Amino acid sequence: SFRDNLKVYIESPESYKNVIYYDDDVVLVRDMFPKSKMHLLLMTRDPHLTHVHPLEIMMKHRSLVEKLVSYVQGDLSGLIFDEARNCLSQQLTNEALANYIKVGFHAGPSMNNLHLHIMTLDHVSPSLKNSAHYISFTSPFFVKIDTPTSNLPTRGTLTSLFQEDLKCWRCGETFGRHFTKLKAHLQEEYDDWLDKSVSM
Amino acid sequence: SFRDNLKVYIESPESYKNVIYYDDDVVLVRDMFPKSKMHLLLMTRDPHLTHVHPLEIMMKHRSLVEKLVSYVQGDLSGLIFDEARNCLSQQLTNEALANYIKVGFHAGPSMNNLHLHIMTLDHVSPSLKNSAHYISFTSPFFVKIDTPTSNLPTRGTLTSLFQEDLKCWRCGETFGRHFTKLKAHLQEEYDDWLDKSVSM
DNA sequence: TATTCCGATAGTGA
DNA sequence: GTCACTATCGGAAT
Ligand SMILES: Nc1ncnc2c1ncn2[C@@H]1O[C@H](COP(=O)(O)O)[C@@H](O)[C@H]1O
Ligand SMILES: Nc1ncnc2c1ncn2[C@@H]1O[C@H](COP(=O)(O)O)[C@@H](O)[C@H]1O
Ligand SMILES: [Zn+2]
Ligand SMILES: [Zn+2]
Repeated sequence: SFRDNLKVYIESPESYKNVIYYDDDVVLVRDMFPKSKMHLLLMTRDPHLTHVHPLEIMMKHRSLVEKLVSYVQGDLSGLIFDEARNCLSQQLTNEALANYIKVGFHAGPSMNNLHLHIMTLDHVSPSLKNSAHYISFTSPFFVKIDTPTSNLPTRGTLTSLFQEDLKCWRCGETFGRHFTKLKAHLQEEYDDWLDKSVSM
Repeated sequence: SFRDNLKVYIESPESYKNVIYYDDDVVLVRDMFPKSKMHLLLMTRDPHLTHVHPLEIMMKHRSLVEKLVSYVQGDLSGLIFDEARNCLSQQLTNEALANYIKVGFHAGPSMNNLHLHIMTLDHVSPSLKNSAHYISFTSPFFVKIDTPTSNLPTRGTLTSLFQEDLKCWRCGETFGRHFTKLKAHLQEEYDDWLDKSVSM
């Protein structure tokens, strides 16, 4: 099944150059179809937990959540900042980058092996090809890792979000269902953010 | 306006080689985007009648209707059969062709100058590019020239027809909204008809 | 709400 | 229910 395509990274991280970190517990791998300039996946290698649904993870596996957050803010932090600098610009400080990075689960994953998204906010990428892509990362469908449990969406209830009009995450401008126009606007927004950030 | 594009044929038939007949009253011209192997347009040159709606023509201009039918079945008959033989096969008799030709108006024309369609039944043509094309010629939207007045459709009421599933005019097989599949089938139907027609 | 291919659908400009 | 261009939307296979 295509839904098992990510399992090779937790079973054999030794075989993939795009696995930029691995140990006995987790694997950090570049997303093969990045939806932002930087887009990484942090996966548990635990044979049970990998097949637990992300909402269940958030709800009842707080130890794992804390452990993943600890990797991101600790031992993997330098690595992620370098990836970000390489994908965006060397001129961006850790401070600026930290405010331009989001971390979370999809409420309804396509791939069956639990994977935490770690990505920049730009959504400027050739692999961002349709409205559903964009909305899945910029709506409640993207469940940020620090979402309080009481504020989690219910499994299977977010279907309707994908039919809504497109809105820029940064400035709020709307684009109806004109994905191509959103795309061009996202590029401008990035150029703007970049210019303002280095110039700080 | 694009809707006046046919007026050049009745104003200056002398300037167009695809005007295969003209006199003071009418012009017979090849359709620039034929929706069947043979597709011709018979147009009145009368400055008033040209802008009368075809349903009004059918209803209240029986003299013009009779005159057009007289052209088709008389002075233009040999010409039309030669056009058909050239577009289909030299091996087809007038008798076979007469049963493979339809003559009528669109109930809701796009072009403003009254034009009677004269075309073969095949609907095998590169210019047949969408479902609306096919449906407009194979449903009550196509108002055959011998339709009794009491059986005419009402002006502006047939919009819903274009949303219906596709059905082969010859054998009845349905194709949902799969136009490409209908197209391939129409090709087969023609090959079948041709084979059966010349074979006797 | 995996990707990719293909085709149907929809708005536009002329 | 002009044509032609572009882009969105929709299923199917993988
Ligand atoms: N073979 C692959 N290698 C790496 N990442 C992939 C592969 N196939 C799909 N992906 C990514 O995996 C992610 C699936 O996330 P989700 O929608 O939460 O299941 C998407 O961001 C895809 O771009
Ligand atoms: N410039 C043109 N010359 C000849 N026929 C044309 C031209 N433009 C459009 N047509 C045809 O005119 C017909 C219009 O028919 P209707 O839909 O009844 O208005 C269609 O069959 C078109 O293919
Ligand atoms: Zn914006
Ligand atoms: Zn058939």
